[PDB]
Amino acid sequence: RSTVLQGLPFGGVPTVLALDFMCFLALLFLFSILRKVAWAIFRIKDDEIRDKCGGDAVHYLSFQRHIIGLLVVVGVLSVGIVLPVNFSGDLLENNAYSFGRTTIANLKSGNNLLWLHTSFAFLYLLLTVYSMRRHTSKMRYKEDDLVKRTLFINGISKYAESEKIKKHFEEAYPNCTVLEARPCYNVARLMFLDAERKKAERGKLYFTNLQSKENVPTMINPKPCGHLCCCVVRGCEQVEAIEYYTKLEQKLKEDYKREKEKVNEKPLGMAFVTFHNETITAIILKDFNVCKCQGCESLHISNWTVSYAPDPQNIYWEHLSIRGFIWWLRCLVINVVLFILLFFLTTPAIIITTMDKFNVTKPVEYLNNPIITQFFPTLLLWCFSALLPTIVYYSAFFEAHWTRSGENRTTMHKCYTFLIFMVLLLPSLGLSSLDLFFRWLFDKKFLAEAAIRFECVFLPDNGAFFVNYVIASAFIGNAMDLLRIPGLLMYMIQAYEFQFGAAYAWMMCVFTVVMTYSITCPIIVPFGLMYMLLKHLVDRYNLYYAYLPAKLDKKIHSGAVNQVVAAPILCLFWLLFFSTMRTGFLAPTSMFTFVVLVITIVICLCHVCFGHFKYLSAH
Repeated sequence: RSTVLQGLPFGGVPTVLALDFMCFLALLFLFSILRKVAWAIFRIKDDEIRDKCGGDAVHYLSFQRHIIGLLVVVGVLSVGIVLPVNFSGDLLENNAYSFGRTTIANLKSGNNLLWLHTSFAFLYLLLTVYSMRRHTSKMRYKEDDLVKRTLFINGISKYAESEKIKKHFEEAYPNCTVLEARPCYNVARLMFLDAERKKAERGKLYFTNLQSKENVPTMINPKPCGHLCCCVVRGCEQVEAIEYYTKLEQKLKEDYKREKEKVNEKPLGMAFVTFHNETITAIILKDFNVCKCQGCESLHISNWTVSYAPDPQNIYWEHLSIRGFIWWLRCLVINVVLFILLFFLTTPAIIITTMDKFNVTKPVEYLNNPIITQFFPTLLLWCFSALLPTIVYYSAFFEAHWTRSGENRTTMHKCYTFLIFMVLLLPSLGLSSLDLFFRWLFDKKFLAEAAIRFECVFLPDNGAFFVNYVIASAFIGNAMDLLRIPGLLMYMIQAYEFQFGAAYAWMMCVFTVVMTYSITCPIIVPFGLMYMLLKHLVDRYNLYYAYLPAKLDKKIHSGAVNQVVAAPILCLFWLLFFSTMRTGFLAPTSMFTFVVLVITIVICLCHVCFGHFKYLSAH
């Protein structure tokens, strides 16, 4: 190629931007047609959404308003200082028809402006924390004080005789009189049978209606996944409805009866104990171990662990998935299967953004096409990144959590973390390694050049698979979000709540990409800010005019706060990584970035034990 390594002209941004703009307008046209069939911006309101849809929605929109303010400050600062700074360097022998001029790759190793880059990263962390401190600390509802009157204990499974438990608690202090000490059972099996039974009665009701309307016996398929199999199947004879449900309901009824009779057995020692005067209940909790052990009735004392469970309530008939005690294996197997699917979903993105760049036996620069290697790969990646939340929620449901608040929180975090691995982590790591082995092959194929020119090593196109990604996200994702597709295309087979966890995770994946690649690719911040403004408008409209108000758990917004604090940490980590991969580990800039990261991680993990009054209020 006779000069430093080249790629697309301009990074292939204008073509994908124009085509996404055209497709975004097309999707707006289609949505307008469908809306006119049913019944700039059509309207915007403030106090109506303030009052109608509830404090939860107001809180969420306040979150995204604060993050748009954060990205405006970010964008001005970056595109004002860093972009001229990065463009001032002259490592890339200037062509000016290339993306790499704006990036961090256009900066010679040993230059002191890397200090400016890392200083900006640190200030970015500080300013994000400050902005969302101003958010969460000005409109924050307090903690609950209602149900703190009972304990959830992994107690004795021998027989869990309740009055002996009350006698023990009398020994401790008799003030907290125990109205009942109810141990749970294999309600899993019992109301699995009972839920199949209830399905049977609803089915019998609809069958009563069906053969009261038609008044004719029906030739119906009971075989699952036999919705429209009118052909003869081996051993799949279709029985008349009446004889079907009558025998099924009778069998399930007697099975449920005997099942409950043996549910009298099956201790599963997890008994609840109702208390009084929550303060003394707090004393009782303080009485128990917080793992404050060093080592070296008058019976077992170490096995009880205290907690406050009640999802509906702390009474009998508690819950269903309270089965697995040591079956983490379910959780890890589900995570591993999803992770393998995740690799197989990320791989096409890379091996479609880099087919032409594989150094062919005659590597001339006229083997490219910006459209095919930019717009299609990021469109594929965005399609997968809009399909992931559904899969993650499905898998989380099949993990069998046993606290619905816990399930929602952990599902939100899993959705965000898997989006991070599939959008930011794996593509960036893969592209960095891929370009390392590109430079190796190039500098080896050139005759006997032993020294590997680490100065000009970075992502192929110096990082433009993400500007295209964020642009495609913004346009062809807000168009779809306004179209209600992210749930309709999957559960089309009547109005619904919209899950907060999914929106938080998706908005956080995009914001994490944008804030991770501010310093090392300044041109990206305006595109992310445009994305987030359009997301704000579309969320406001969709939330107000087409969805249902409800009452979500408080701890979710704490999760959003934690995630926002997390993203600039990733920014620091990848600035460290690229400094290491460019200019060696021992270099002073890499040292100072590394020590900043270590200070940040130690102070972040210092909050769980000590209260340092500086971290942003969250989990």
